[PDB]
Amino acid sequence: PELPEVETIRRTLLPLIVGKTIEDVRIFWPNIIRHPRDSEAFAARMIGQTVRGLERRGKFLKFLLDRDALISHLRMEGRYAVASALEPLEPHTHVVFCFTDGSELRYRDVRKFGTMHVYAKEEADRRPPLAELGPEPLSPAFSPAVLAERAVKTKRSVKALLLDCTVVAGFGNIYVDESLFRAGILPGRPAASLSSKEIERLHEEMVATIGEAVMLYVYGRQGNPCKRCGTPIEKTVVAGRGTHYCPRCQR
DNA sequence: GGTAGATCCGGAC
DNA sequence: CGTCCGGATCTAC
Ligand SMILES: [Zn+2]
Repeated sequence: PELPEVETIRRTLLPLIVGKTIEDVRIFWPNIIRHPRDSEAFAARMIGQTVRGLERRGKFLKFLLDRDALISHLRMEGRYAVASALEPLEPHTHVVFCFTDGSELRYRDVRKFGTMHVYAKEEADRRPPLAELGPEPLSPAFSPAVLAERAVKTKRSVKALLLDCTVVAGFGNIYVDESLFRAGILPGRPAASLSSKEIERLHEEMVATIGEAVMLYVYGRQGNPCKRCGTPIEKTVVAGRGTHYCPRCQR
Protein backbone atom coordinates (compact mmCIF):
# COMPACT_ATOMS: atom_id res chain seq x y z
CA PRO A 1 0.00 0.00 0.00
CA GLU A 2 0.97 3.65 -0.59
CA LEU A 3 1.35 6.30 2.16
CA PRO A 4 -2.34 7.32 2.15
CA GLU A 5 -3.33 3.66 2.51
CA VAL A 6 -0.80 3.21 5.33
CA GLU A 7 -2.37 6.22 7.10
CA THR A 8 -5.81 4.60 6.71
CA ILE A 9 -4.44 1.34 8.13
CA ARG A 10 -2.87 3.20 11.07
CA ARG A 11 -6.17 4.98 11.79
CA THR A 12 -8.43 1.91 11.53
CA LEU A 13 -6.09 -0.71 13.08
CA LEU A 14 -5.37 1.27 16.29
CA PRO A 15 -8.78 0.93 18.03
CA LEU A 16 -8.80 -2.82 17.12
CA ILE A 17 -5.57 -3.53 19.05
CA VAL A 18 -5.04 -0.69 21.55
CA GLY A 19 -4.88 -1.99 25.16
CA LYS A 20 -4.42 -5.64 24.09
CA THR A 21 -1.63 -7.72 25.67
CA ILE A 22 0.55 -10.06 23.63
CA GLU A 23 0.49 -13.64 24.85
CA ASP A 24 2.29 -15.36 21.94
CA VAL A 25 3.95 -14.50 18.64
CA ARG A 26 3.96 -17.10 15.88
CA ILE A 27 6.36 -16.77 12.97
CA PHE A 28 5.93 -18.87 9.83
CA TRP A 29 8.45 -17.08 7.61
CA PRO A 30 11.42 -16.00 9.78
CA ASN A 31 13.03 -13.86 7.03
CA ILE A 32 10.39 -11.12 7.62
CA ILE A 33 12.07 -10.50 10.98
CA ARG A 34 15.09 -8.20 10.51
CA HIS A 35 15.74 -7.23 14.15
CA PRO A 36 16.55 -8.91 16.38
CA ARG A 37 18.18 -11.22 13.81
CA ASP A 38 16.89 -14.31 15.66
CA SER A 39 13.13 -14.61 15.22
CA GLU A 40 12.88 -16.64 18.49
CA ALA A 41 14.26 -13.54 20.31
CA PHE A 42 11.81 -11.28 18.43
CA ALA A 43 8.91 -13.50 19.52
CA ALA A 44 10.08 -13.87 23.14
CA ARG A 45 10.56 -10.13 23.79
CA MET A 46 7.08 -9.14 22.58
CA ILE A 47 5.29 -11.58 24.92
CA GLY A 48 3.62 -9.83 27.87
CA GLN A 49 3.71 -6.39 26.26
CA THR A 50 0.53 -4.35 25.78
CA VAL A 51 -0.16 -2.28 22.64
CA ARG A 52 -0.15 1.45 23.59
CA GLY A 53 -0.28 3.17 20.21
CA LEU A 54 0.28 3.12 16.47
CA GLU A 55 2.10 5.77 14.54
CA ARG A 56 3.19 6.10 10.92
CA ARG A 57 6.45 7.36 9.44
CA GLY A 58 6.54 7.37 5.65
CA LYS A 59 5.18 3.94 4.71
CA PHE A 60 6.38 2.43 8.07
CA LEU A 61 3.91 1.58 10.85
CA LYS A 62 5.32 1.90 14.36
CA PHE A 63 3.44 -0.18 16.89
CA LEU A 64 4.15 1.26 20.36
CA LEU A 65 4.17 -1.31 23.15
CA ASP A 66 5.35 -1.10 26.76
CA ARG A 67 9.08 -1.05 26.25
CA ASP A 68 9.39 -1.87 22.54
CA ALA A 69 8.45 -0.36 19.20
CA LEU A 70 7.65 -2.80 16.40
CA ILE A 71 8.47 -1.16 13.07
CA SER A 72 6.66 -2.70 10.14
CA HIS A 73 6.74 -2.18 6.34
CA LEU A 74 4.13 -3.90 4.20
CA ARG A 75 5.74 -3.14 0.78
CA MET A 76 3.20 -3.61 -2.05
CA GLU A 77 1.16 -6.55 -0.83
CA GLY A 78 1.41 -6.87 2.96
CA ARG A 79 -1.81 -6.64 4.95
CA TYR A 80 -2.83 -6.66 8.60
CA ALA A 81 -6.06 -8.19 9.95
CA VAL A 82 -7.42 -8.60 13.46
CA ALA A 83 -9.45 -11.79 13.88
CA SER A 84 -10.32 -14.64 16.25
CA ALA A 85 -7.75 -17.28 17.23
CA LEU A 86 -10.49 -19.88 16.67
CA GLU A 87 -10.77 -19.29 12.93
CA PRO A 88 -8.47 -20.65 10.22
CA LEU A 89 -5.73 -18.27 9.02
CA GLU A 90 -5.90 -16.78 5.51
CA PRO A 91 -3.28 -17.97 2.97
CA HIS A 92 0.20 -16.42 3.09
CA THR A 93 0.02 -15.50 6.78
CA HIS A 94 3.61 -15.16 7.97
CA VAL A 95 3.43 -13.59 11.45
CA VAL A 96 0.65 -13.63 14.07
CA PHE A 97 0.55 -11.74 17.40
CA CYS A 98 -1.87 -13.54 19.72
CA PHE A 99 -3.53 -11.40 22.38
CA THR A 100 -4.75 -12.56 25.80
CA ASP A 101 -8.37 -11.92 24.73
CA GLY A 102 -8.36 -14.65 22.09
CA SER A 103 -7.94 -12.23 19.16
CA GLU A 104 -4.92 -11.96 16.87
CA LEU A 105 -3.09 -9.42 14.75
CA ARG A 106 -2.21 -11.26 11.54
CA TYR A 107 0.36 -10.29 8.95
CA ARG A 108 -0.30 -11.61 5.41
CA ASP A 109 1.95 -11.11 2.33
CA VAL A 110 1.78 -13.11 -0.96
CA ARG A 111 5.16 -11.63 -1.99
CA LYS A 112 6.77 -12.32 1.43
CA PHE A 113 8.42 -8.95 0.99
CA GLY A 114 7.62 -6.91 4.11
CA THR A 115 9.95 -6.37 7.06
CA MET A 116 9.65 -6.18 10.85
CA HIS A 117 12.21 -4.68 13.29
CA VAL A 118 11.78 -4.51 17.09
CA TYR A 119 13.88 -2.13 19.27
CA ALA A 120 13.46 -0.45 22.65
CA LYS A 121 11.15 2.54 21.89
CA GLU A 122 13.96 5.06 22.54
CA GLU A 123 16.28 3.35 20.02
CA ALA A 124 13.74 2.93 17.18
CA ASP A 125 14.13 6.39 15.63
CA ARG A 126 17.94 6.04 15.50
CA ARG A 127 18.29 2.52 14.00
CA PRO A 128 17.20 0.92 10.69
CA PRO A 129 14.80 1.30 9.06
CA LEU A 130 13.66 4.66 10.55
CA ALA A 131 17.13 6.16 11.05
CA GLU A 132 17.65 8.25 7.95
CA LEU A 133 14.05 8.76 6.89
CA GLY A 134 13.34 12.22 5.48
CA PRO A 135 10.51 14.59 6.51
CA GLU A 136 6.83 13.80 6.15
CA PRO A 137 5.65 15.15 2.77
CA LEU A 138 2.70 16.85 4.51
CA SER A 139 4.80 18.39 7.29
CA PRO A 140 6.27 21.94 7.39
CA ALA A 141 9.72 20.24 7.60
CA PHE A 142 9.28 19.33 3.94
CA SER A 143 9.43 22.80 2.38
CA PRO A 144 10.37 24.00 -1.10
CA ALA A 145 13.68 25.18 0.49
CA VAL A 146 14.60 21.67 1.71
CA LEU A 147 13.78 20.28 -1.74
CA ALA A 148 15.92 22.89 -3.59
CA GLU A 149 18.88 22.09 -1.31
CA ARG A 150 18.77 18.36 -2.13
CA ALA A 151 18.17 18.96 -5.85
CA VAL A 152 21.10 21.32 -6.31
CA LYS A 153 23.60 18.99 -4.60
CA THR A 154 22.89 15.89 -6.77
CA LYS A 155 23.62 14.78 -10.33
CA ARG A 156 20.52 12.52 -10.30
CA SER A 157 17.18 12.80 -12.11
CA VAL A 158 14.31 14.59 -10.38
CA LYS A 159 12.50 11.20 -10.19
CA ALA A 160 15.47 9.53 -8.47
CA LEU A 161 15.49 12.40 -5.95
CA LEU A 162 11.81 12.06 -5.02
CA LEU A 163 12.19 8.28 -4.74
CA ASP A 164 14.98 8.77 -2.15
CA CYS A 165 13.50 8.09 1.32
CA THR A 166 16.14 10.37 2.91
CA VAL A 167 14.73 13.31 0.88
CA VAL A 168 11.03 12.78 1.68
CA ALA A 169 9.41 9.87 3.52
CA GLY A 170 7.28 7.24 1.75
CA PHE A 171 6.61 9.04 -1.54
CA GLY A 172 5.80 6.12 -3.84
CA ASN A 173 6.44 5.55 -7.56
CA ILE A 174 2.77 6.26 -8.34
CA TYR A 175 2.78 9.63 -6.52
CA VAL A 176 6.12 10.67 -8.01
CA ASP A 177 4.78 10.19 -11.59
CA GLU A 178 1.47 11.93 -10.74
CA SER A 179 3.19 14.89 -9.00
CA LEU A 180 5.69 15.39 -11.83
CA PHE A 181 2.84 15.32 -14.36
CA ARG A 182 0.82 17.91 -12.37
CA ALA A 183 3.93 20.08 -11.97
CA GLY A 184 4.71 19.87 -15.71
CA ILE A 185 8.21 18.44 -15.14
CA LEU A 186 9.79 15.52 -17.08
CA PRO A 187 10.87 12.67 -14.80
CA GLY A 188 14.29 12.34 -16.51
CA ARG A 189 15.21 16.00 -15.86
CA PRO A 190 18.39 16.39 -13.79
CA ALA A 191 17.18 17.58 -10.38
CA ALA A 192 19.77 20.41 -10.48
CA SER A 193 18.23 21.63 -13.75
CA LEU A 194 14.99 22.67 -12.03
CA SER A 195 14.34 26.40 -11.73
CA SER A 196 13.29 28.00 -8.45
CA LYS A 197 9.73 28.28 -9.88
CA GLU A 198 9.79 24.58 -10.85
CA ILE A 199 10.92 23.54 -7.36
CA GLU A 200 8.03 25.35 -5.63
CA ARG A 201 5.48 24.18 -8.18
CA LEU A 202 6.76 20.61 -7.65
CA HIS A 203 6.57 20.86 -3.84
CA GLU A 204 3.04 22.26 -4.24
CA GLU A 205 1.88 19.38 -6.45
CA MET A 206 3.58 16.80 -4.21
CA VAL A 207 1.65 18.21 -1.23
CA ALA A 208 -1.61 18.40 -3.22
CA THR A 209 -1.39 14.87 -4.67
CA ILE A 210 -0.55 13.10 -1.43
CA GLY A 211 -2.82 15.38 0.65
CA GLU A 212 -5.80 14.75 -1.62
CA ALA A 213 -5.38 10.96 -1.43
CA VAL A 214 -5.15 10.97 2.38
CA MET A 215 -8.29 13.11 2.87
CA LEU A 216 -4.70 9.12 -12.08
CA TYR A 217 -3.30 11.20 -14.93
CA VAL A 218 -0.33 9.03 -16.00
CA TYR A 219 0.45 6.00 -13.85
CA GLY A 220 -0.47 2.77 -15.64
CA ARG A 221 -2.09 4.82 -18.44
CA GLN A 222 0.62 4.30 -21.13
CA GLY A 223 -0.76 4.25 -24.68
CA ASN A 224 -3.86 6.05 -23.40
CA PRO A 225 -4.65 9.74 -24.09
CA CYS A 226 -3.53 12.39 -21.62
CA LYS A 227 -6.56 13.68 -19.73
CA ARG A 228 -5.33 17.26 -20.26
CA CYS A 229 -4.01 17.36 -23.83
CA GLY A 230 -4.99 14.02 -25.41
CA THR A 231 -1.37 13.01 -26.15
CA PRO A 232 -0.69 9.30 -25.62
CA ILE A 233 1.00 8.75 -22.26
CA GLU A 234 4.44 7.19 -22.58
CA LYS A 235 6.19 4.67 -20.38
CA THR A 236 9.92 4.44 -19.88
CA VAL A 237 12.46 3.31 -17.26
CA VAL A 238 13.79 6.10 -15.00
CA ALA A 239 15.80 5.39 -11.82
CA GLY A 240 15.26 1.66 -12.49
CA ARG A 241 11.45 2.03 -12.27
CA GLY A 242 8.42 2.08 -14.61
CA THR A 243 7.96 5.77 -15.35
CA HIS A 244 4.87 7.33 -16.86
CA TYR A 245 4.64 10.77 -18.42
CA CYS A 246 2.95 13.01 -20.97
CA PRO A 247 5.69 14.28 -23.32
CA ARG A 248 3.62 17.39 -24.13
CA CYS A 249 2.36 18.50 -20.70
CA GLN A 250 5.73 17.76 -19.02
CA ARG A 251 8.96 19.67 -19.80
C1' DG B 1 30.58 10.18 0.88
C1' DG B 2 27.45 9.93 -3.34
C1' DT B 3 25.66 6.59 -5.72
C1' DA B 4 24.77 2.33 -8.96
C1' DG B 5 24.11 -2.31 -8.43
C1' DA B 6 22.70 -6.46 -5.61
C1' DT B 7 19.28 -8.34 -2.70
C1' DC B 8 14.89 -10.19 -1.16
C1' DC B 9 9.95 -12.41 -3.34
C1' DG B 10 6.34 -14.91 -6.44
C1' DG B 11 2.55 -13.94 -9.90
C1' DA B 12 2.39 -12.61 -14.37
C1' DC B 13 4.11 -12.10 -18.87
C1' DC C 1 8.39 -19.43 -19.04
C1' DG C 2 13.33 -17.32 -17.70
C1' DT C 3 12.61 -12.84 -16.92
C1' DC C 4 10.25 -8.62 -14.95
C1' DC C 5 9.17 -5.56 -11.11
C1' DG C 6 8.21 -2.76 -6.58
C1' DG C 7 10.87 -0.35 -1.64
C1' DA C 8 14.50 0.23 1.00
C1' DT C 9 18.52 -1.71 2.61
C1' DC C 10 23.05 -3.06 2.37
C1' DT C 11 27.54 -3.35 -0.42
C1' DA C 12 31.08 -1.67 -2.61
C1' DC C 13 32.96 0.83 -6.82
ZN1 LIG D 1 -0.68 15.98 -21.75
